[PDB]
Amino acid sequence: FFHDILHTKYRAATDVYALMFLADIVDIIIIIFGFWAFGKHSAATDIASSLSDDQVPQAFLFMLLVQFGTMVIDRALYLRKTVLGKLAFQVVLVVAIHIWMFFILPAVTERMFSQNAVAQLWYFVKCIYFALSAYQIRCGYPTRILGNFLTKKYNHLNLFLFQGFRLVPFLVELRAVMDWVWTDTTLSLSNWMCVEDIYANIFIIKCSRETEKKYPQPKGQKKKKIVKYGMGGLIILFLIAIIWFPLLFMSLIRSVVGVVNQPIDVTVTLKLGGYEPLFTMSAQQPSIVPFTPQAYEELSQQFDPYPLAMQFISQYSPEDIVTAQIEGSSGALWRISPPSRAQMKQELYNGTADITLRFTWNFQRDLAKGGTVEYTNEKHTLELAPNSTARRQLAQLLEGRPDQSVVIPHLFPKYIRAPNGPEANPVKQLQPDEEEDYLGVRIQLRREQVGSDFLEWWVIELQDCKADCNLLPMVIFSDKVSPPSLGFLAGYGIVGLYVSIVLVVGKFVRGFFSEISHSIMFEELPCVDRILKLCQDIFLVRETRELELEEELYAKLIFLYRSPETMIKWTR
Amino acid sequence: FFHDILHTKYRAATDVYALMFLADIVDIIIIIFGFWAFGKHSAATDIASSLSDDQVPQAFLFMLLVQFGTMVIDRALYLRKTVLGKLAFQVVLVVAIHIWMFFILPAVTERMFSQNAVAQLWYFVKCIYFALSAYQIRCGYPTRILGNFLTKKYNHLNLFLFQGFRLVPFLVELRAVMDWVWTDTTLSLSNWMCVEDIYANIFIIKCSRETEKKYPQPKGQKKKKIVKYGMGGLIILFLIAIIWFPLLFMSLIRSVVGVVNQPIDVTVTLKLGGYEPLFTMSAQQPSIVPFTPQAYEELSQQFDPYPLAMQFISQYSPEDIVTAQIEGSSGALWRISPPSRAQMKQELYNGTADITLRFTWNFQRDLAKGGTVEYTNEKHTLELAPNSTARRQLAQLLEGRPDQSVVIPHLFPKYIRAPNGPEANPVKQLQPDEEEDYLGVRIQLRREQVGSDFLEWWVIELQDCKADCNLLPMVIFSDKVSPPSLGFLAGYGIVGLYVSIVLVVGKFVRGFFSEISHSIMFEELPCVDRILKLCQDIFLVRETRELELEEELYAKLIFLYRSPETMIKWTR
Amino acid sequence: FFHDILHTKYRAATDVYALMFLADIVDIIIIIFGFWAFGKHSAATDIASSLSDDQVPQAFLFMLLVQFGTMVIDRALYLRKTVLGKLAFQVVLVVAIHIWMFFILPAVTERMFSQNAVAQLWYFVKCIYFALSAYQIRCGYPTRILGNFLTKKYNHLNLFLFQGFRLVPFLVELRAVMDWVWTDTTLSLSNWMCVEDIYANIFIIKCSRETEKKYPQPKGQKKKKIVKYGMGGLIILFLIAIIWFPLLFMSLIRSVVGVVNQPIDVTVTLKLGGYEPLFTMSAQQPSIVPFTPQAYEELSQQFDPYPLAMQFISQYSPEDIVTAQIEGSSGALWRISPPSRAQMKQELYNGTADITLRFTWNFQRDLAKGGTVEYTNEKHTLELAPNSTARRQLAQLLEGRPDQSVVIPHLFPKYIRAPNGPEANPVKQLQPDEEEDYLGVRIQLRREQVGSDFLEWWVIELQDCKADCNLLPMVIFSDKVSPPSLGFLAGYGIVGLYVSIVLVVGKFVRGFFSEISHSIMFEELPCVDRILKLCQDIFLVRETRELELEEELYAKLIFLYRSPETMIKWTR
Repeated sequence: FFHDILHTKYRAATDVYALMFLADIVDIIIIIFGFWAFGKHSAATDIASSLSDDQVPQAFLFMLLVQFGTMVIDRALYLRKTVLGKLAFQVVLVVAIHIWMFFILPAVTERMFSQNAVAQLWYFVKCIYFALSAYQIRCGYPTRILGNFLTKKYNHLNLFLFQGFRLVPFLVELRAVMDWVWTDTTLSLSNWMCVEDIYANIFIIKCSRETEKKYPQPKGQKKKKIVKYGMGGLIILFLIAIIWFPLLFMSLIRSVVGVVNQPIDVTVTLKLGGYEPLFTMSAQQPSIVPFTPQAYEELSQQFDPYPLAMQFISQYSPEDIVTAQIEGSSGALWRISPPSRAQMKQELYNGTADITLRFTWNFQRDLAKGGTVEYTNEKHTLELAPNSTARRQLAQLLEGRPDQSVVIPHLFPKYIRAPNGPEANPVKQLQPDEEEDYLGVRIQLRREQVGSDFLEWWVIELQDCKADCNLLPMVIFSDKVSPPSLGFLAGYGIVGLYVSIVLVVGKFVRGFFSEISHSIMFEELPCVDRILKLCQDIFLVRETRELELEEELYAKLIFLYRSPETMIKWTR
Repeated sequence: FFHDILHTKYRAATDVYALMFLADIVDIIIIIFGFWAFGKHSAATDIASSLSDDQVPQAFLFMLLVQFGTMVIDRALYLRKTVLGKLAFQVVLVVAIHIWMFFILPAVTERMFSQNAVAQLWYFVKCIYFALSAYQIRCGYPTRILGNFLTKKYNHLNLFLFQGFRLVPFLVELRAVMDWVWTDTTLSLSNWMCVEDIYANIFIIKCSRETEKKYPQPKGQKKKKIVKYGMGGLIILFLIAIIWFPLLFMSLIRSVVGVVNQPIDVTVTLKLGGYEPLFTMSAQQPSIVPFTPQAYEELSQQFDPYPLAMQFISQYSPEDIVTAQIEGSSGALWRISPPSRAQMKQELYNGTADITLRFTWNFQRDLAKGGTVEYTNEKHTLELAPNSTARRQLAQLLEGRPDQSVVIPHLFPKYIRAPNGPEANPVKQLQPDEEEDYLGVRIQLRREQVGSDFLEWWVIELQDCKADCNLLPMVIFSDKVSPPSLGFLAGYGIVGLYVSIVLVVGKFVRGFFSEISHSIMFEELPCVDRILKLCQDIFLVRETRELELEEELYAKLIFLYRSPETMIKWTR
Repeated sequence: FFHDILHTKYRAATDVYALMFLADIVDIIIIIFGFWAFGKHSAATDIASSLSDDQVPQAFLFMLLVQFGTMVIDRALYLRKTVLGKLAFQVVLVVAIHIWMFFILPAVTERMFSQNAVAQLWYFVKCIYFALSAYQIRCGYPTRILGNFLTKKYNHLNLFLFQGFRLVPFLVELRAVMDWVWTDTTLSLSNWMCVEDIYANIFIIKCSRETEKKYPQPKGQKKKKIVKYGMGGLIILFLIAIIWFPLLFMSLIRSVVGVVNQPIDVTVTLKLGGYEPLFTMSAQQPSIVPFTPQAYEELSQQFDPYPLAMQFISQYSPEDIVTAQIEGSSGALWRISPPSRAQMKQELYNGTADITLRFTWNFQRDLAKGGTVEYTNEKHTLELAPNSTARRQLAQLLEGRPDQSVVIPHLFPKYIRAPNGPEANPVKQLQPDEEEDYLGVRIQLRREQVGSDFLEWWVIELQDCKADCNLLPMVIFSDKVSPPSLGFLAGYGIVGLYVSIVLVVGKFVRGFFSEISHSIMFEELPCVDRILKLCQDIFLVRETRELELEEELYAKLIFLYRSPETMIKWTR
């Protein structure tokens, strides 16, 4: 609607712009005592804008319409422009430093912010930091705008007035800000800069010396020591050492994990030779029963006389142990073909080789909770000798007399470990005689009608079952799992610590002591400038003073910044 | 054949060698307008060989017979023999350094090349770099060979003639080459070297100062500034800053790796209590039908009135969604035991406890395309109350009247998510009343003659099925997968950035400004040598000039290299 | 018992303590010499204690009772105390620094040791290092204890007596120990310290110069060079370069990890359309038969005329290849429903669309041995055209005439690869005409009463089977697996090498040459102190000598340490 209204009338769209332009030109020109105010206003506007975007970034939160993000970008276009105006207003010749350094300190930020959000989000918290850095420059900038009025030399002097409080601010910015900033000063006079860069460093230290002299003289006392002042520096140092030492301690365990694993599914089979399996069963909820403290106490009472068993058991909490209450009636009909059933009967009776009887278990775990290996499994096998009693009795079951059964000794390992890895062995500490400690199993063949041929399925039970012969309770001890191992290979972990200690050493080693630089610097502050000058001549700095002489060619305004040094030199 | 021919005649194999040796001995004794040429020729030969190997390495490509690699190694043996071989000319006394010179700059390379190829290959591209480094030394070396003729001091002087162009070459080699090279000079006089090493650094800077003086004087102008020269340095600096800033921005590139996941297999079951499952079905191609844009539009129309549903749906492209057209006739015969069948009928009719009816789903995905979790699954359960209508009606189905059925309300969750993890929940945004929004299922028993009992299987259908009652369409929304997460733990990612910013800071911090060193250096170049000498005496360098005095003991030829400094000193 | 005895009598517990205390106060002051001996004894005790803990840590080995670890900690409490009293009552009244630097050099260690053990163990080997560092300080400390007697200045002087042997010891400690130690000296006079720190560095070099002068004068010869001395430095340098080239090259050190993979389980199915599968079989041990060298030779003879086949085969050792001897009688009864059976017969005969016949294979591997992908699989499908001979013949089998069969050409791919990834394709190099090279399969339906309808199962055999028609031998070539890939993404691996070369470069670059510092330092050693003093005045060091003047205010004992410098200055 509003867009349409602008479209509807030609006059509103145009002429107006021209008028505005005229105002900007003439106004900026006619506005005798002002433009300076306008520059301040423009700086204020920028700060406000930044806040809005900075405020906007923090404020919206969460995730915002994809289109909305585009609109903000469109909005950013606006910010870039406007500035375009005053850009060459202050601006470049009068103080290009404006649109200049300031101009750079935004384009980089804009690219990062779009990049930072990605699809993941959380960019803004990283992003928000960026806005603040821009803002700090702007606050300096707003005064900055009347640069010819502002006088670059004057701003530094005021901090000198600030002294120790002023000195702290200079320290806070640090080298990195200075290096970026030094370059802009370098950019105006790059060739000197390389020469210039050394001077700026020198100046900084000289400024530091003056600050010490200032508040120091009032502060200074002769043959006077204060315990409290010493303690704060020393207590902090001890804390810093602790953090360096503590941090290594802090991370040494920064890694860790531990959550209970219970197989979701416990699948067991009984299979004779290569014949279709006799029995299959898969237990799931609620047939997989976690140990209560009562179950744990009963298990502990059972194994109390045996320290090795108790040492094993004590590694597990009740929650780490389940009883899989395995139903003994096969879950599926026996699917054997008639010729193979006949072959099996014949092999059992008449075979001259062993026949293998295999009991398998396979425990499934939920990887969503942790761990890396979904299934852990193993098997127990028995070789049934030719003509053996159990073998003939098993064969006899096929004749279909319902009251008959066979006992297979040492078939069922009751206690099994389900570790993090894929091999789940019966627990030797609880079954130290191995297979001799496995339980006997009574096997029967069930047959229903039918009609002669009938459905068939196999039923197993523990030989010594009492209260619940339909169940074969398998006790499973599951080691806990963790999402991340952390260190992984030992060598890599060791190297990182060495890098931490080595890298650390290198950084610690690097600062060193600048005895040569210090001696020249130290004398001058205590030293008189003339004495320093006599001192000064041997070092290059006296030569630099000579370069001061070149100053004479240099333009006076640029000379003045150089001149400030002479005042500094006079102060020296 | 050729090998046999050499074997066949004794004379060709021998005497010849002796003659060759004699010739070699004499060639040294020729001795003038020859041996020097021979040294140059030998250097040429070496360069040629390298290229051949360098040419050979790049040229062969791909993977080459294992035996062929061995032959090349055998060939390398030949090269080594020739080198050290002729090494008795330069050599061990005269062109000592030159002699072994490349001696070191080859053995290290040979070990790496064999190591680099491994079984993976691609070693040569890494490998090829190595040959070039050897070659560069050789080009210097070939002139090098007449070392007594060559005069080490003279070669440095010519670069001085080169000046600014010459200066660039010196800069290009860098510190690392110099440190390795400095040592060889150090090796001849190691004790001085430690003293010597400082001098070489000093010399370099002195050489740099001369170069600046040279082309600089013609170049130099008074009170003259060129915008173009400044711009190139500054534009590059901005680009460098951007790369530093851009590179951090660029890294985000990593974050990315999306591809569609559709379960290959959709397996569902319906199971009453612990009884053999009534119904099982596994849908695979082409029963798993990806959404077309038409299907997506129809789904969008269905859920249009509901913003939360539409917000869910909009997260998926048609390719991310499938309809599993589940066949409602069980894929397997019911395998129950008649006794268990009798128990089930009795429990349904007469049981005083609830009985659970469970509908399960399990979606299999192809890990070869991406992702980490192959199966994602869940279940819906209903507790059928004792004496409830549905329970009695289900029991009635066992009597085998083919026209009968039972409806179980709220059994089939039509809309399910198949996320990256192992838990696949029905979509609440599309089914906000949860189980009340699941679909009713009509169940029938298909018992068939036989002959008593009749082969049995269960058939399910959606209660409100219209056009395709044989199908139960389950709509599955699969989140995309990516091969690599990248950052993994948040702390590690943050640390790397800090290291990048911290490490970066450290490197940036390290260069610093050498004000003390610069001041001494700066004065001398502008400064006259005598004035510098007066300046010179206080620093150790004047003392070094005094060491020059030791030169007198030192051998004159070794003295001359020292002497060059005096000429340099005179130049100073 | 013993604890009870102390409890039983009041007198033993008390009065005694008081007496001891009295003695200690009495012990400290009384005999001319005795306390100094006591300080030495206390230092000895500490060393002994350290050894015991150090001895104890190494000695116990393995893992020790959790309670036992607690007891040791309780023991450590004891160690801390004893000094508790001596902490300031021993007492380092004068050399307070005693309970100082020494006190610090233990608390950090104690925290680390507890942290180091964790639950993993192996902490002690890392832990043991810590004890030794404490011990070294203690040995210095024991003499240290009579600090007023000891004279800090005197200890440094003795090393001067040691000279070159003495010098080596100073070098060994390195910067890191000094920086920590410098601070303690700094702590007494921190403000000077910053000034002081430069002096200590200066002193070190001055000490080094004296050592060179000492043994050097006897050692020194004029115009004399020894080959052997040069060789050791140079040979070591070459070795160091090799280590950097060979040591740094020690990167590939992590490039290998594999053995043999044979599928534990080979599962195959034959399925017509969506009907219940006709045939399923899972082969496991010992039906999965690894190739012998005889089998490998026979396979090589079979494929000898074909270079591409032989190139494929040569990539595998016999151990990498198995024959899965697949039983051709289905492992399960056919579970189809009559109509599912009637529908199938009708579709085979009367259908107007194609019907799909699918042969699948799925190979299971043991991840515990290595690898990442447990199952690898694929399938071969044939579209049986309407009214085709094979389709009608298959339908005919359902009528139950036992002598009948159908041949399906090109159904069984004999040679299949089981690679590291999830897709297991038939080997094209051994079957270049693809499906035309797959083997024909003869299918039969087995069915027996009962006694119309009697159990059914399907039997397949290779069309051209001769000796073992019950088996369908599938030859499977499995690529080896390794536990760790290592490099992973190419860019990351390249960056590390660059960091290794770049990082390395940076460290190599960093040392540089200190020409300015060296020149001042070099002149003084050769230079006379007076001449040096004339030399000395221009540098800050002469100013430092002036600070020496402040010494006058400073306390004489603290002055003496400063005074030692003057003696050093006199030596200069």
